[PDB]
Amino acid sequence: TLPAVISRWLSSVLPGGAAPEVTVESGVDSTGMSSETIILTARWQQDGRSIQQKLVARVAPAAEDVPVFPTYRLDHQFEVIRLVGELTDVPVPRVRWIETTGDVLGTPFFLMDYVEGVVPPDVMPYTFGDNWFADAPAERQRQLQDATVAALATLHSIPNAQNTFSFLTDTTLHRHFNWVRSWYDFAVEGIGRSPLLERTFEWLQSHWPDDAAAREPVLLWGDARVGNVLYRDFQPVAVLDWEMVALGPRELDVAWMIFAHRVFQELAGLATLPGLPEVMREDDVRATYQALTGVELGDLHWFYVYSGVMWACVFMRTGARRVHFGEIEKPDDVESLFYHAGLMKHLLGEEH
Ligand SMILES: Nc1ncnc2c1ncn2[C@@H]1O[C@H](COP(=O)(O)OP(=O)(O)OP(=O)(O)O)[C@@H](O)[C@H]1O
Ligand SMILES: [Ca+2]
Ligand SMILES: [Ca+2]
Ligand SMILES: [Mg+2]
Ligand SMILES: [Mg+2]
Repeated sequence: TLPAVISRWLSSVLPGGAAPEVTVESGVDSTGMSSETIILTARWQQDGRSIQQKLVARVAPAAEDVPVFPTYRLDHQFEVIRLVGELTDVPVPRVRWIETTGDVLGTPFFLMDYVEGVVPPDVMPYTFGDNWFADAPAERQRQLQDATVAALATLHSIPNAQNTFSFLTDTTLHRHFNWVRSWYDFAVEGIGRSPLLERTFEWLQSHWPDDAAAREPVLLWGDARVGNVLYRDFQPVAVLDWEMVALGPRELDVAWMIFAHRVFQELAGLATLPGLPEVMREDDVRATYQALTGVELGDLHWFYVYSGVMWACVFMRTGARRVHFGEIEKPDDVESLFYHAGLMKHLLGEEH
């Protein structure tokens, strides 16, 4: 049915007699969980020869699926990826079709071209070693890191960001912050409350980063991390996963990228592995970013704490879905799911 639909759209844009056939390459992750990103193969005839194209569909989840997010705007993700392609040389996939109604499949989706390359893995976290990124030479890992920071810098350098990306919206942080509170509330409905998150929201309110929030907002990638970039030869070839795209202070993206790797360092520590301590260090990342944009970054501390709430929110949703599908037993304290609770307790104990 996803394939039938793409086959149909294919029939409308290719020569008559193309007779396209679409099948699914990959509709689940490596743990057999159904995926929002679906890799498709399209085969057709042209001038008596076979053409074969891979296509990637991003589909909006149904309620029955236990969605991470309270709402979905794939149309926004579509337009941002398209605009990023038009206005920068940040590598992104070419977008092909958006169906915004949900009348065709049941739910909205968009279609992208396939980009070949490798991604530093989430399963197992790349900090666990035994993958192409963890096993590369220091120098090559650092070359990847700096290219990824450079892609970020380039996205943050797009002029008149709030004009160009206005469909995305006090300030942009205030608004982003109320969205995060909505997401938490959404997650509560599925797993129960976290006294830690609640105290953290009070903390974030009462220690607002005024200067950062009063500067000019930039386009924020969102889930800005190496696991959302396809790479060929340690250089980015597609920036993926724009579902948390927003307008906001540039610190959010930079903090997220650093913190993300911290979460995986922590996971590696708990599997008693050494991980990758020289990758994505705050000092290295700040220096590169600052060298490239000539822009001084605010203290990231508040934005680490904030990324920690957002990560906790993902874990609460991961948790709801795992218990819904019987795959794990409800933990009795939801905070047991937060690998990084320790990290956050220590950040909250700091004074900046
Ligand atoms: N345009 C594309 N071309 C080739 N492969 C892609 C493309 N988009 C996604 N993929 C494959 O699917 C994986 C998932 O992509 P993405 O991270 O955008 O999906 P997801 O559903 O949001 O996120 P997660 O991996 O966080 O669940 C990517 O690592 C990549 O292997
Ligand atoms: Ca371009
Ligand atoms: Ca203290
Ligand atoms: Mg992803
Ligand atoms: Mg995602």
